[PDB]
Amino acid sequence: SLLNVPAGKDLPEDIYVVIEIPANADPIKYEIDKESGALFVDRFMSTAMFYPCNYGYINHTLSLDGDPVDVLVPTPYPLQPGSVIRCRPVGVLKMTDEAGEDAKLVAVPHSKLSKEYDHIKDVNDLPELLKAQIAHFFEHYKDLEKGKWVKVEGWENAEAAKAEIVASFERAKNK
Amino acid sequence: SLLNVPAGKDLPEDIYVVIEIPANADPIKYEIDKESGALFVDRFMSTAMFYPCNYGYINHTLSLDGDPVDVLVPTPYPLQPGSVIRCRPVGVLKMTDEAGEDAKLVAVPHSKLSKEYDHIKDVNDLPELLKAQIAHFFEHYKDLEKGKWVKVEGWENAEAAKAEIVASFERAKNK
Amino acid sequence: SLLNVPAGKDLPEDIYVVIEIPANADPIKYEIDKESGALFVDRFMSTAMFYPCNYGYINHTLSLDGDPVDVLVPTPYPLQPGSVIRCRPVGVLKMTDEAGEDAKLVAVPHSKLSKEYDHIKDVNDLPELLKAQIAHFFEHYKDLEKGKWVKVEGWENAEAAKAEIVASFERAKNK
Amino acid sequence: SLLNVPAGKDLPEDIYVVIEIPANADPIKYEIDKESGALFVDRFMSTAMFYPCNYGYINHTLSLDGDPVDVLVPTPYPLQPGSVIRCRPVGVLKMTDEAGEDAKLVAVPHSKLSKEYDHIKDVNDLPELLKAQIAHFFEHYKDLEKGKWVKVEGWENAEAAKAEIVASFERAKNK
Amino acid sequence: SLLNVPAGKDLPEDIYVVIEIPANADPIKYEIDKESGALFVDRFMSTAMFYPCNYGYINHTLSLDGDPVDVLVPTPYPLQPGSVIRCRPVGVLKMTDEAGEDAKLVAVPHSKLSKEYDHIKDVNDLPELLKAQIAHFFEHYKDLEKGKWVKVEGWENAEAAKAEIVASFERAKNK
Amino acid sequence: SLLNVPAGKDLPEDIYVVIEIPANADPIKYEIDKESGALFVDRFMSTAMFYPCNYGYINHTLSLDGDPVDVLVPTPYPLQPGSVIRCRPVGVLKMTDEAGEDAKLVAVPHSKLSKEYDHIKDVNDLPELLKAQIAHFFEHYKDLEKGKWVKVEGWENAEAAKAEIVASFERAKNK
Ligand SMILES: [Mn+2]
Ligand SMILES: [Mn+2]
Ligand SMILES: [Mn+2]
Ligand SMILES: [Mn+2]
Ligand SMILES: [Mn+2]
Ligand SMILES: [Mn+2]
Repeated sequence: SLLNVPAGKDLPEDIYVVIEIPANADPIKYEIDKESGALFVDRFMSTAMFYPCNYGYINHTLSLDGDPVDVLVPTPYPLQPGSVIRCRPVGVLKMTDEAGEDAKLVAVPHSKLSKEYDHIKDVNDLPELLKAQIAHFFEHYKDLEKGKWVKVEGWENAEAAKAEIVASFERAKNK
Repeated sequence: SLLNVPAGKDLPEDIYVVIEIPANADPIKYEIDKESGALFVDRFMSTAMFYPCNYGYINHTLSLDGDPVDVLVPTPYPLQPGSVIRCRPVGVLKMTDEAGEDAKLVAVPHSKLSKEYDHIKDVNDLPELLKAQIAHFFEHYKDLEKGKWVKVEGWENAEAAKAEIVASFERAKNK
Repeated sequence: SLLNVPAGKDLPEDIYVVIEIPANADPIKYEIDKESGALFVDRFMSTAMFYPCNYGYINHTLSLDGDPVDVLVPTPYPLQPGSVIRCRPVGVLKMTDEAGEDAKLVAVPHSKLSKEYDHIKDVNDLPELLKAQIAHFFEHYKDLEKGKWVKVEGWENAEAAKAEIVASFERAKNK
Repeated sequence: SLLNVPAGKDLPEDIYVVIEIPANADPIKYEIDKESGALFVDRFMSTAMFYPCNYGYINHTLSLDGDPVDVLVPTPYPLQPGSVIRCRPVGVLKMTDEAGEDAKLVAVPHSKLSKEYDHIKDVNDLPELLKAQIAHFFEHYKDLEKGKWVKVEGWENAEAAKAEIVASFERAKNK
Repeated sequence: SLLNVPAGKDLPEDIYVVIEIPANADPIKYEIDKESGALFVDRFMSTAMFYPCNYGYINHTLSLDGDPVDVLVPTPYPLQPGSVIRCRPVGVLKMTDEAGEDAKLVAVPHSKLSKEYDHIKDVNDLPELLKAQIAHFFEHYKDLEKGKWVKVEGWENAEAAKAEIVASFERAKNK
Repeated sequence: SLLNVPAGKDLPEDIYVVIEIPANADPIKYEIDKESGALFVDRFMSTAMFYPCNYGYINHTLSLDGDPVDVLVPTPYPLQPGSVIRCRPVGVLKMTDEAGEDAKLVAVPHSKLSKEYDHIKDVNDLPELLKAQIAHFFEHYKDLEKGKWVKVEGWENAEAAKAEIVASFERAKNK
């Protein structure tokens, strides 16, 4: 099952991302329950906003917040929830929320699944319009959620992203 | 997996519902196969009707028909098949089909996932239009199915629903 | 055509609303071109937000901004662009944008098309969750649009809405 | 515009059908307003049923009910509302509703738009499953509509359908 | 209506394109009937292919085939059929079909509707993957259509495209 | 889970097919990872083509290519990825790709799930239009994939299909 999915083929540049929320989907936040591997509704968002890119996580990783690293994956057509994608990390969006540092990496479909994101290698390569849409999403999606706040610092490059993969991976391996 | 999902956090007012059929979906009846945890097509409905609310079941329960209690869950946007929702039972639709009493509870998204169904506490609280649409669905969806009939008695309140949760839960626990 | 659609059957409580943008649709802003009656793309929104309710206008009206009164219409299922709906005004969201007062009334499907919004008669009747979602939409949809700003004052009642219908209607009739 | 669309190229076997409601669409009944050519919402259906085939009418025809002949058009993929289709009548579903005889012909995409319905030439040719689904739809869609009833007589053949085209066409031509 | 839509604001670099077929839509070919302004089904495609970009035409133009120039418009989200888009021509795909030269220009959303295609100025700017997908579509969509053939020559630049706009525009103006 | 799904109830005429790719879905190729049971993205197709029928495989089978037999299943409405369908084999499309014989059987929904494909018993029974669409799909979907080729031989009957089920089933059982 989905709890036995590797972290990636060659960390940290060839990783697997488990999708929990597809791109352009109704405002429903899903999460895989680490206990059973089941997709669970987390909450219905009250805001009239949608995820700009597919959202998921890298399994067998533990970032600073408590949970696996959170990955946003732009794709040509929306992926299915529970499906796994083979990506390459290209950047990270630093933000501090309740949980404290809660970074969101941005990873693009690996070269073997599609030749379309091969020119994107680092955060300056992603379109400017897509960086501001994600940034704006994260600054406002929990605006109608009392007890939820988020300081969206800024963007960070591919090895800032790749360092968070090893660290989070190593942090989980050591119990 | 989905066969290890609890019945709920605090039975019978805080239960988990495994969704098998989303709201407003094409007429395809799905069911989780209790043997593997796989979603299986049960039948294509011949009628030009669709489920009015998300439909699923409470795991580790055995009602009178043979199967887990059947739950209908109204939500803002359709959920995914195989996903689990955290609900609060509010009523039950009594009906006798081939299998005999085959009640369908109506449960709404728990307070922690959305603040929108907090005013709904019992069956008089659900909109009148939605009770008649469900009722009408259940009276006519297997009309073009030879060997299928259904007497849709009436509606019952939240502790009529909550009694069917304990009873069905207890009935399954005792082998 | 759509340029010959009446303002309503009995102004201001029985009005027609021409839909330009459906509920829960991709972020594309459409507008009927007053010159030909054609639906024209106005802009692609850069934000990851969607209209919370169907959006359109009352024809043969001129509000303060230059254009017909802007109406938001909640419905059970999204309407088509270019289609006309028979509504009853119930409230207004006051906001000042570039254009100055740019109010947005909220009107619900008339009793003859559906019995579901009959209990809603004024702005206190609309669900609290839907008022804050619209309010929040209007406060942030043009956030990634340089040269666009919006002060979302507050909500106003059904005869505040009904006064803006007559005034805007009278303002257009007098050349 | 849509009020200037011919009845057909060669009545009654080569006719045009103006689509008002697509196949497999949410329960919203649309109608072209004969006065402006605008698509207008007629009502939101309360029942959890959807049109089984595209529904529309033949322009410049007047059947017994008051309105143009009503045509159901099965197609591979749902058509757009306001679009016109080139069909060939193959049968008719006799029913008496409030309005009295309110027949619904069934017409299939003409040979020039697709080679797929060429074997269907009369009502015995249409699949049995699709005749019963339409029949069942018409017997129950206005079940939750007080003041609406419908006796669905039976099915009739292609020249029963073709006679209703000429008669309705002639009945409209003579003022 | 749609038969009164200008050719563009400033030919040939600021043109209007009437959309007939949206991006990523079921295989149904639509066309505006020059006689009424109605969208008409032209044919159901038998192939399992879909338009890669929105397809439409520039009104008040006559290319070599008989019809207005044919334009493909890439956009972030699919547009509606019958809607008009404000574009800027960037290239052309030369092909000879039954009709002889039947070029297809590629035009992108004007700067005023979205800042996203501002870097694209000529055919070398469009992604390589999208040129080959369109090219491949046009080489194979009428493969299961007996009596239909197409030699897809190659791609041509923005002033090759802009010359076809003036020529086609001038060719229509002179009766 | 999905790795424990039987091959069928009564091989080879009553088999189970695990769906990986639904009908009429965006061009994303999915595959169940035999190691975890997770749906994995295989590749984004570059071509503007979509699967004509639901695609999946028969578990606990090994054809000549290395993988389980590949099955195409026509259905009234698209199925979900990861769901299992109960079918009856009716034919096979012989083709040699990189992997060598890579046959694709065509199986239709079993009589117990729907009465609609009961007349289809062998490959001459399937509509001609659907055989050519599948055939055409398989001849061109990897056209923009360098290192991918496919000779689509022809069609074969129900016991040619049924022999490939036993053989592939027996070939997997013997380690
Ligand atoms: Mn986090
Ligand atoms: Mn039951
Ligand atoms: Mn305004
Ligand atoms: Mn009628
Ligand atoms: Mn042409
Ligand atoms: Mn194979």
